[PDB]
Amino acid sequence: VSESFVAPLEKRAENDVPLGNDVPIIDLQQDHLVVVQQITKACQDFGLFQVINHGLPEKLMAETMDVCKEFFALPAEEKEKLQPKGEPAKFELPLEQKAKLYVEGEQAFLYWKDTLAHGCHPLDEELVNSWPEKPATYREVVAKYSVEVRKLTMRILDYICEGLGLKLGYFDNELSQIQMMLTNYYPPCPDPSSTLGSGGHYDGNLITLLQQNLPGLQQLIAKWIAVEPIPTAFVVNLGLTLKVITNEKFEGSIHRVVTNPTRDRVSIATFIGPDYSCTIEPAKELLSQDNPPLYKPYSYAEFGEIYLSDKSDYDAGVKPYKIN
Ligand SMILES: CN1[C@@H]2CC[C@H]1C[C@@H](OC(=O)[C@H](CO)c1ccccc1)C2
Ligand SMILES: O=C(O)CCC(=O)C(=O)O
Ligand SMILES: [Fe+2]
Ligand SMILES: [Sr+2]
Ligand SMILES: [Sr+2]
Repeated sequence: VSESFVAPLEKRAENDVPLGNDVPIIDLQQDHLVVVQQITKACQDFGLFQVINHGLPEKLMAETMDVCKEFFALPAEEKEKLQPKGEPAKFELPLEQKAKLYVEGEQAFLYWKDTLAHGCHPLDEELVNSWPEKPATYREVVAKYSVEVRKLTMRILDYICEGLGLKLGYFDNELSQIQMMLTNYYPPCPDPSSTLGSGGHYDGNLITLLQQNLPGLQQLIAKWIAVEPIPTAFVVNLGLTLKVITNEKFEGSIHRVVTNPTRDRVSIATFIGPDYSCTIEPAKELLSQDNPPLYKPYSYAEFGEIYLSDKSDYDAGVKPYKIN
C-alpha cells in the first residue's frame, strides 16, 4: 500500500482480535422497564450495545444498504460531482449538511475509507436536493431511512432519560438537532497489518446508530474486541457529548475499523447530536456534592474544532474542559 495509508506502529491492528461475547444485544420488544434497565446497564458498563426487534423495518434496512452499495459502485465521473474543487472534503468546521465525499486521517496518515456524508434533519426540499442524484432511488429510500433511524434514536434517548432520572424528551431539542448520515466504504486492502479503515475514536456527538453486514468494527475495553455483525440490528455508540452530559455515569464507545484483504465493506452511521451553537455541560439535575461536575460548560463548535484536529488522545476534545 501507499505510505500515505501506513498507520503508526502502535495504532496497527493485531491480526486475531477476539469476538466481544459480552457486547449486550438488547431486545426492545421486552417489557418497558426491562429495556430501560438493560440499556442503562450497557450505557454504564460498555457505552456500546446492539438493539434488535427495534421497530425499524428490516426491508428498509436492506434497501438502504443496497442503495448505499449502489452509490459506491458509481463511476468516477459521477463521484466527482460530490468532490468540491476536484477532491474529497475534510471533516473540519464548518461541516456543511449538503452531500460530499470525505477523506479522513490523523495529523500523519490517511484512513483506508471513502465516506459519503450529508445532513438529514430537518428534512426539507433544499436539503434533499443537495443529496446524491444517483442512484435514482437514493433520495426516496434514505429520506425514509433518515426519519425511521431518528425515531429509533429518540426512543433510545428516552430509555436513557428514564435510566438517568432525567425528564422524558431531555435530548429532544438543540442537543439532537444535527443528524449526519455517514455511509462508509472500505475497499479491499493489500496490507491490513499496516492500515486502518478508521482510527480508534469516540464519536464526538451525542449518540450514533451504526448498521453493518460484515466484520471490521472493533471496540476498546488496552484490549480490542470484535463487534459481531448482525445485519438486522443497530450498533448503538454513546458519544463523548453524552459522556459529558451524564458526568461520566455513562461510558463513551471507543471503536476502530480494520481493513480486509479480500472483500469491500459498507457501513451506515447516523450521527445525532447538538447544533454547533450549543453549550455542553453535565446535566445540572444529576449534580450534587456527592456527584460534582467533571467538566465546565463549553462551546460545541470549540470542542468540534479540537475533536476533528487533535488525535493525541481519544478525549483530546474534552481535556481542556475537565475540572475536579
Ligand atoms: C470516524 N470519524 C469520526 C467519527 C465519524 C468520522 C468523522 C468525524 O466525526 C464527525 O464528523 C461527526 C459528525 O457529527 C462530528 C463532528 C463534529 C463534532 C462531533 C461529531 C470523526
Ligand atoms: O464502519 C464502522 O463499522 C464504524 C464507523 C464509524 O465508527 C464511524 O463512522 O464513526
Ligand atoms: Fe465512530
Ligand atoms: Sr478527484
Ligand atoms: Sr443539487
